[PDB]
Amino acid sequence: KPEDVIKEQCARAKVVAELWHGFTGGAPKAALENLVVEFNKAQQGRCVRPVPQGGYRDLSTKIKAAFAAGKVPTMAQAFENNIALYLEAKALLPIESLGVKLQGVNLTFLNAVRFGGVVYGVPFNKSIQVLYYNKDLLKKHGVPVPATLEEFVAAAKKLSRAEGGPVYWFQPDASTFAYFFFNLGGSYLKDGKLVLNSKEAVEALTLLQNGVKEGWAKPITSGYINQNLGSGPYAFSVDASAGYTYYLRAAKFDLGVATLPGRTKGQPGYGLVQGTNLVVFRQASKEEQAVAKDFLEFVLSPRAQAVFATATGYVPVTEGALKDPVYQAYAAENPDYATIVRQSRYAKFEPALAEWEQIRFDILGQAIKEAILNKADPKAALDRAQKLAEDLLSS
Ligand SMILES: Nc1nc2c(ncn2[C@@H]2O[C@H](COP(=O)(O)O[C@H]3[C@@H](O)[C@H](n4ccc(=O)[nH]c4=O)O[C@@H]3CO)[C@H]3CC(O)(O)C[C@H]32)c(=O)[nH]1
Repeated sequence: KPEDVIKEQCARAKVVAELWHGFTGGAPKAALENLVVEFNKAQQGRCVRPVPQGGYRDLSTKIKAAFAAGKVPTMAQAFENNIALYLEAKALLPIESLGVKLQGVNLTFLNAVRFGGVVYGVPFNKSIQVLYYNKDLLKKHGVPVPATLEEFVAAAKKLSRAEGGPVYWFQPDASTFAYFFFNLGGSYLKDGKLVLNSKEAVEALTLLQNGVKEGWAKPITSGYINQNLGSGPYAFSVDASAGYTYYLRAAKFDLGVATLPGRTKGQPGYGLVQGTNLVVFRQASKEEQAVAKDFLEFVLSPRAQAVFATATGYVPVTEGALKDPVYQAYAAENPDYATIVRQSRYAKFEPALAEWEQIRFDILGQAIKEAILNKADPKAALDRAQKLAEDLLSS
């Protein structure tokens, strides 16, 4: 196993830089480990040790405990809102001071790690939402891949009627909500203030709740969508590009990947950007930080980017990745990699507020579950979310 090879590499190493992550397994965990094994081989007495912390929520809980225990790793994965939280504690090294070169990092991704003009993270494993679909089922009913929200609803209705069950599958969560909210003209910040209960928020949540009532949308309440496949007819889902390998292994049908339905055919829908940046903690030693500098330079290299992104369906974060022949060979044999990069052009983020992790799961996510699972009124559910978010922010 690659994590055994790493335990061994670090055992002989003069300096070990720990990297805490939230990859539980599959292609992402494996791709991270393969990258680390290759880096660790180039060094003499200098190594990275990846340490799985569970999922992403677990990782930020454990990073907060590590601050309270006074023992943080050298590097960790972080969302933009976690970077914001760690900056309140002044806990992050500025990346460009470390000596990492950022020319050629995608500005979509670089702007998101820049706080008061200073970059505090290295875009690493950046996902974009895509439309997964059942190529077999759309072909059986002569339904084209939908390019607009209108067409998507119409297709889900037609196919659900035909197959006797709801064919648009979704988790009732903030990530799914974001797709429909952004594409109905929603924004979360109104003159600097967080608003969860805007008319576009009510519209988005009402669209999903109506799709359940109308028999075209299927709430997935236990596991990833890709873990529920094979139970009833499936046409479509909106999911992160990093689910690609999970969908591929699970699907008994011919899986497709398309750009997201938008307001019009003039442009694909916006997708939510997910996945994480790597940060470097101030508490690391000069020697651990030097390992981080070389590790981050390696992760931004065209070949590392090419291998990582083709092994997983993460978006390659540099312009040079798309010029690498290994990326080019993968793309030539599989049109889904270009589809994911094309979608990555039409990209929105959630707010970069320190409290956003709590808000998205415990407040916004709960309001969406209330509406979807318990037929709560959408406006009443989001009005309660607004008050709980304002109270949290005021505390
Ligand atoms: N903590 C925290 N999480 C956040 C925040 N913003 C968004 N997210 C979560 O990012 C996940 C997307 O990140 P991504 O790296 O694109 O994809 C993950 C996995 O989701 C996906 N996966 C894993 C196993 C499996 O069977 N299927 C599969 O698709 O593969 C990758 C590695 O595990 C969403 C999913 C969510 O966990 O339910 C909540 C969302 C935040 O601010 N904080």
